Amino acid sequence: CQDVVQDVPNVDVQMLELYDRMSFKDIDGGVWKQGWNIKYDPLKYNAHHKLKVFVVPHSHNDPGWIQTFEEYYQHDTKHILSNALRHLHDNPEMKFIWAEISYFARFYHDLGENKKLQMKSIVKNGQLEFVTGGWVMPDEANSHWRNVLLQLTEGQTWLKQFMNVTPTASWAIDPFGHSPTMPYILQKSGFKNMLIQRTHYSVKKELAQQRQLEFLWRQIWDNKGDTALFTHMMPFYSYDIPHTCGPDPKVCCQFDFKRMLSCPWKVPPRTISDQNVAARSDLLVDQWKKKAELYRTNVLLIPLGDDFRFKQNTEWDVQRVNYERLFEHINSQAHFNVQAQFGTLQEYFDAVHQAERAGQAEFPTLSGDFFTYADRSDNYWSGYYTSRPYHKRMDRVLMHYVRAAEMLSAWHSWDGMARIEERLEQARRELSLFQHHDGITGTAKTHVVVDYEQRMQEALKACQMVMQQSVYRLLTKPSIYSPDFSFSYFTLDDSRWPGSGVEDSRTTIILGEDILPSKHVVMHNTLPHWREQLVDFYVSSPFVSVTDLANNPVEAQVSPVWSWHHTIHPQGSTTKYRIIFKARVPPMGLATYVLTISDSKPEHTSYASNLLLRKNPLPLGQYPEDVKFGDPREISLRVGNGPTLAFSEQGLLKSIQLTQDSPHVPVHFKFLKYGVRSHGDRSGAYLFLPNGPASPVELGQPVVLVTKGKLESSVSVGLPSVVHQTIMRGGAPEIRNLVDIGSLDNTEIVMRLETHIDSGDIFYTDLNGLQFIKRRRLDKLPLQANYYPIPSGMFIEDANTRLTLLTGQPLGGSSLASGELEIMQDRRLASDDERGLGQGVLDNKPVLHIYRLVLEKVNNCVRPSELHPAGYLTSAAHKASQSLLDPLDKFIFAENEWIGAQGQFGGDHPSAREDLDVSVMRRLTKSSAKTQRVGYVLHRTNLMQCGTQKLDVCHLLPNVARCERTTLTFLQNLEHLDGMVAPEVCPMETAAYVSSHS
Ligand SMILES: OC[C@@H]1[C@@H](O)[C@H](O)[C@@H](O)c2nc(CCCc3ccccc3)cn21
Ligand SMILES: [Zn+2]
Ligand SMILES: [Zn+2]
Repeated sequence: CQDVVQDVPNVDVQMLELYDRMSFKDIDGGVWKQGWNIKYDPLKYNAHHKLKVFVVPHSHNDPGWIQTFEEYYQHDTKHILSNALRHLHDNPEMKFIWAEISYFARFYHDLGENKKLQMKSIVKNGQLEFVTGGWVMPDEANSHWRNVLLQLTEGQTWLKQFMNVTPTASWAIDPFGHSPTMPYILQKSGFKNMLIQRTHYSVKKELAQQRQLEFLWRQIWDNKGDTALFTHMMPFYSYDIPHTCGPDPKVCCQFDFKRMLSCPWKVPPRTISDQNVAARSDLLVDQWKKKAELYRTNVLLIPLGDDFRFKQNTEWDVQRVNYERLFEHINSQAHFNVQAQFGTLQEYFDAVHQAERAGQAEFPTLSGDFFTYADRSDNYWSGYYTSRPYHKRMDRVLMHYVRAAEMLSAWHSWDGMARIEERLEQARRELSLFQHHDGITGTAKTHVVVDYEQRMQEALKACQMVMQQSVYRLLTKPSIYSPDFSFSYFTLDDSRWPGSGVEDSRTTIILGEDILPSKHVVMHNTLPHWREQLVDFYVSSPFVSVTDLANNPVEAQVSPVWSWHHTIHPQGSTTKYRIIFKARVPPMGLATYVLTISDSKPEHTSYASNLLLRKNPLPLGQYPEDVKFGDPREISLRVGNGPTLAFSEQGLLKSIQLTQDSPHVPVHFKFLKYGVRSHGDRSGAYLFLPNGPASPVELGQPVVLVTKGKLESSVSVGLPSVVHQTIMRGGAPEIRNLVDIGSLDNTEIVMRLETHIDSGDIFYTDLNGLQFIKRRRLDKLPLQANYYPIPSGMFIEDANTRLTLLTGQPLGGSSLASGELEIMQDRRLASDDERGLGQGVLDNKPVLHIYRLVLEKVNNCVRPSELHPAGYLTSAAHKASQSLLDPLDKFIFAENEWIGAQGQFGGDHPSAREDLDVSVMRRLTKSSAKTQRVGYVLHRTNLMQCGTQKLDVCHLLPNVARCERTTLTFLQNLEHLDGMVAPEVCPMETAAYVSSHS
């Protein structure tokens, strides 16, 4: 294993380092507005050194944006694919690339066998080439690496299964900035090459000047370079035809033959004839040779396409016939020294690697990311890190439910009548669809966001049905287990989605001596280690005690059920209560507990006090402790031996103390607002264009609720637009915000932490929940350029102290000053930001955001070199993130009686090292397969050293006949394991295994 802390990689281009050196001057470069007038020596080219030009036809198909997936399919995409099948069949030299497998699968399944075989023939002869082959072309900012892998696996499994092809070249022309998470997954998925487009205009110029637009993209911690993937960055403003032939879009637009739609430079395309072909070819080859000066080989990529292009058969004809006339002329005239032809992406990369093998070029190394993206001036695309934050949170919930459902159902082979495979396939595809760069980003029209939401709701329900069937099977004696595959044996209880304040939907367990004295509940732990977590349930009485199925008492706490109403005041339930207790659940396992009613106060159940700080002072039915009242004031709570927390008069954190003999370190939560410019460019779904720094929110004298208990305590307050809550369970606290931005038009609400940590200009954000990247705040860039994706975490630190904020949802954030962290909560925007959506963001809905807040001492931790581009979490911050993203699942038994009930599953499962995760467990075979196969993805993170059994997934199921190390998609074997034992994986490595069983 490489060390990833002490060694700093030696790369030609390190993007944080380059960012420090770059001026970011926004100079008019001429016809290439954001570059310079390209010059080439024409005697560069001769019969022995010709330019080789691949013209690569394509059609950018958004799986939802202005229209829904199905709308686009019926209106556009089905015609594009019908015409591709017809035109490529009929024209053997014509080529086409396709990226979105969601659309291709939707099309292919609707064809007759003859059309299906026609399609196979134009894929096998290489006319139609799949690029990437994901379900979508995913967002790279907000997306979790697990969901990027899921949608890649879903697309590539479809291609392998139905087309017998696995792409090794990736095409990502539209995501709004690019993440090194992509090459990481792609290079561990058998890829050899990738292509990106949307990078800062200043970055394109800088790399172009050094011919560093092709580079070996390695991870920021990779010393050796084994993660390196060859990457082609396109040089110009767009993927459209005016911005892909060469530097002058007025010229390139004349070779978009569909525009004879028109050219905004006001020179239309001309039909190619014997009369003008010499002149037209001279214009075009001049553009090609200028573009070729920016790259190191004599092999040139010329994409030919745009949004939903190649829809009409007359577009196919007008593009094909005019380019054939150009190629015929150019190829036959020696003076050009060009060979031009329709090609695919793989053909381009194959030719580039031939030129490299033959010493014609060596490529530079690069580490870093391409956030935050700007397409022009100060138009930074940090808005979509936050846009439609309800659906951004829903992504993380469904992420976990798909993992839980695949893992719980993987333990057994299921009869086809259970429809397990059908529900999981639906769940994977709706979650995969939402990874789209107009899904999770929140950049689609109102009705399309509604479609994504309804699809993810159906996916959640499918997961619940699979999970409850699986739990019933795993915990019922096989001698009794006699399933009805349509029955609800359990209902799921989730206290964090949607959240009781968003939707009052949690079921109450109704107990009573006559009606039903006791209720079985079951916790699932998807993580491969022993876990204790407080869990809660709604119960109809406060007189409830908890036992395991062995009748061992379990210490519990009962709290009232509070909700908040309209200024903003709490109300207690007189009819339902929260029972809280510590579930202990095996690795990848289940634990059964029992809730029982009694006459009076149980022996092992404590009751919380309830202080309502307010100026002019509530029943709680049977709740044994009366609500106490007071005037606003400073309060201080400790739970267990964990941190002591001081809160302001207004119910917001002001200080944390770690241990009894620790200093009270200050940490001030504060809600500010950003506004929208009245003059010049407007913030919208994409762009963050603040009219200056944020100004404090008008807090007033808000009602403050303090709940104090042995196991769990809480401070809630009803601030305008936010119900803010700090929850203490005896480690790092949990923050919940119920955010209702209401009708505050042209507002972005931000949550800031003000510390005295001596961070300076340094801060750390994660990429795709996989790695933490060093950020430097740059005063030479505007505020919106210092905003980065916060997909799972952010942190600041000096020599002694670190504060880490973990998120249950991707949001935008920064450290705009020494010892600050800030993260945006919601944004309501009356204006369009001129990126084609043609609406503002006025469809806000109440969302419950969740966080863990981890103040630590790091002076005794091995931190990486001051030069290292990476950061690493501590064990505590990492476990806190795991608590947010993969909590214990809760199941309530539906019926009165459970004959066969067992207490535990997975008691014998290995409790793997804290830094290892079974990211994926998925059974790969149906019941009708002679040999059962199960795929595992294992991820080992890297935790900071500050001062467990071996997990072999090959042997997790019995009767292992074979084990393979595979690509992350499970689609190819990389290493036969003779000992059928999985070698363990290095820090910051992700590996996949497929185990066979006889
Ligand atoms: O800008 C980003 C979005 C992105 O969200 C989509 O996923 C991507 O496919 C896309 N295509 C366009 C075309 C430009 C709009 C237009 C077209 C003619 C006239 C006026 C405006 C915009 N976008
Ligand atoms: Zn797009
Ligand atoms: Zn083998």
